[PDB]
Amino acid sequence: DCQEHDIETTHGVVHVTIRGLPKGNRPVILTYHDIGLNHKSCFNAFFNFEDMQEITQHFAVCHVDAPGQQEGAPSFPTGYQYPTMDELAEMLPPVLTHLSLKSIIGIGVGAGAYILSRFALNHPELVEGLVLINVDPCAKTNVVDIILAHHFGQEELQANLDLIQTYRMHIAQDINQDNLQLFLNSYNGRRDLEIERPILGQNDNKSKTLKCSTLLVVGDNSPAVEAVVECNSRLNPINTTLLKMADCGGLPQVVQPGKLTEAFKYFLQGMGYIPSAS
Amino acid sequence: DCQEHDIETTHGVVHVTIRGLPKGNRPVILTYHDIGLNHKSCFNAFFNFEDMQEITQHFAVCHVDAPGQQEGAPSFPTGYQYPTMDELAEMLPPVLTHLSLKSIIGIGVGAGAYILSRFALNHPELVEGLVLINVDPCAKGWMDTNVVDIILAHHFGQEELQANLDLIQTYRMHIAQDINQDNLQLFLNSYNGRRDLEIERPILGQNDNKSKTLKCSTLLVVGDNSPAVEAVVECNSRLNPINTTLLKMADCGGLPQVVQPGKLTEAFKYFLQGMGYIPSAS
Repeated sequence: DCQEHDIETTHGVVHVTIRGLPKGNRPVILTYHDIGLNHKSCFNAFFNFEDMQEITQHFAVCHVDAPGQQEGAPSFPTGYQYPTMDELAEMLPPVLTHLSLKSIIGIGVGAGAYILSRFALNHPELVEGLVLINVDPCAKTNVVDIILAHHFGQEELQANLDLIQTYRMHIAQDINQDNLQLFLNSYNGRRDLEIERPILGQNDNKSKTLKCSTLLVVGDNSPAVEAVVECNSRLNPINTTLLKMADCGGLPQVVQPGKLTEAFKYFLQGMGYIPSAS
Repeated sequence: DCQEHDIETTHGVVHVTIRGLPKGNRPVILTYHDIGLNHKSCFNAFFNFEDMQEITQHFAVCHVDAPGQQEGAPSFPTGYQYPTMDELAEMLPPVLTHLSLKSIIGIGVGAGAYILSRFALNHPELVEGLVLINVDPCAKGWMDTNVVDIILAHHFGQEELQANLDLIQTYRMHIAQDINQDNLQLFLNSYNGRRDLEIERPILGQNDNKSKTLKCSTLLVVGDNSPAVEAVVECNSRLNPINTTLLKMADCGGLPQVVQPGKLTEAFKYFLQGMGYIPSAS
């Protein structure tokens, strides 16, 4: 059923986790986490949710842990040349090639969102759709207090509820505090996606945009509300949908997995997959 | 769902592969494999069987890979002190500890079987039951070309082996390619040098000079055409018939988990049923 691979790229190694088994005329669900998380902390709560298993049975689910961000990853040396956000997306075709994966339905959060997008623009042939959670297509004391600051809204983060401290502990303990610095640094070094909404008559600016179907997701109480909204205005509305989730801030995948599973289903039905929908 | 771990022991690292998540009370099914195999080669065919998924979903399955037997394991150095079978069995307690596992239900093949049994004698509090496939409790007595040819003989009966069926060739290629040929020899060496299990059937009249025997429920499994049959039968004779059962699988030889898995799943169900697990049959 499952298998974990350590795949050799030209930008070093990337640790993946295949769950389920795919068919040759059916795609794979590739996942990519945000800064401070891994495939387990980021997605597994959402992915092991009851409503998802009905979906996931039909499509094999592959979870990509970023370089040094996989659990039990050794510390990267001090002067290691950590792959840049753009380079990370350069490492994604090999992952598909290694596992003879013809195409994916991407699911990414924040940095994972950006990296899946870059990849989708670089290789739109290999990407069929994108769920882009809390995506920011523009550029930007304690590293842990910085990532929780990116993840959750001040009210929510200040309130330090069970979620806040739970994931505060994950970041702290689960993820390499050396490799996490280099992955944060990388994300922080990200350039503008430089995607503009197309015009039917004629384009005022010759800017490429996502050809594949896109579901943008952001909590009302998310700090990424403006950034996901910018992105939407810069994306082809014929292929894009914007979901603003109520009573939700950081990690809407875990905060509201019920609401998000329903949308992913509606989204997937739209492409032609899970037509029966139980 | 699944997770791999490279677990530090005092006898070095041991590779393991956890699928599902277990609670405190219910025990986590533990596998240990034979020489020239790994958890993948040995168990995943059997474990991924239809009828098993019904049982295995309900229990967690920690697949242990032997030192330097896990896929993509680097060659050990020339003079590397490779853990003895007893030392291999001492690596198990730290694994339960590392994964906050309370107890296990062991499944072992060949070396796998012996290692779990040494563990079960060391720590009866940790084992609730054992299924032992093609186990040999007695010392080899063959101290001395190609480990692969050696290993094939070990796993498959001469009559079976003479035919050269798809399984003999399939597993002949697996032993060659799957395993680092440096580390295999050492694991083969380590298994061959094994000592007598020192089990003796008790007598009900009076204590049999404080005889030492397994205290957990046991199911010994062997194919009719297996070369291990009289070793397993000896083992059985040396064990408590009250807490033991011997399963002779008809029209079957080496690797019964791979061959006739439906039958073994059914047997393995009844085994689990005896413990008080799986109240209703699937």
